[PDB]
Amino acid sequence: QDAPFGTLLGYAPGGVAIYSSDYSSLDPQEYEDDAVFRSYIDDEYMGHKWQCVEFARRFLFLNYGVVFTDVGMAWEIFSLRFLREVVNDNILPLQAFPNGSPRAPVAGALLIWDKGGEFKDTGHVAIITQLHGNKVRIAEQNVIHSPLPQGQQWTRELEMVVENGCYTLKDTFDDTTILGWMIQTEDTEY
Repeated sequence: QDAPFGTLLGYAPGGVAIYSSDYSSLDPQEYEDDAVFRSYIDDEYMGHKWQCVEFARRFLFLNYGVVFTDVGMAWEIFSLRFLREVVNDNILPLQAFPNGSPRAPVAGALLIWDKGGEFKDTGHVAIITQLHGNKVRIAEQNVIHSPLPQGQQWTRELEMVVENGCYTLKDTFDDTTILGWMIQTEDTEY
């Protein structure tokens, strides 16, 4: 059963908390405007409590010391080309790999959905946490709002088809569109 807004549901790898995002009983006006809904970790802005972008930015901050910049819609992350190291403001390259790419997803990668279906007009972002032969595990906010089983540090598992040198992820929802994954690397592909 779904938990009240802000409830701790579990942790992603590295001890990164996953919180419930059900804001159905909150005033939309208030939810959008009030500063109590802004998540920070030591003066660093992580995002809007407790949306998908906030979790992805906080996961990268806590486990890699980097963040991506302030997008209005999650699907816009797929068009970013850098990450910022918070300790010194240095810029690191970030590349996009469309679903079905011969460049395999990797743990830590951002996984982005375009707008559509379950993800309406915002799209979605999750973090890939584990790679297996026929699936990946991911962690995210704004999808699962019920506590995770003890010891489970992922929210969903997605089927991964590996054929003819390409990797294709299939969503657990039927009406969505996965754009692809992002990896911290320079563009070294034609």
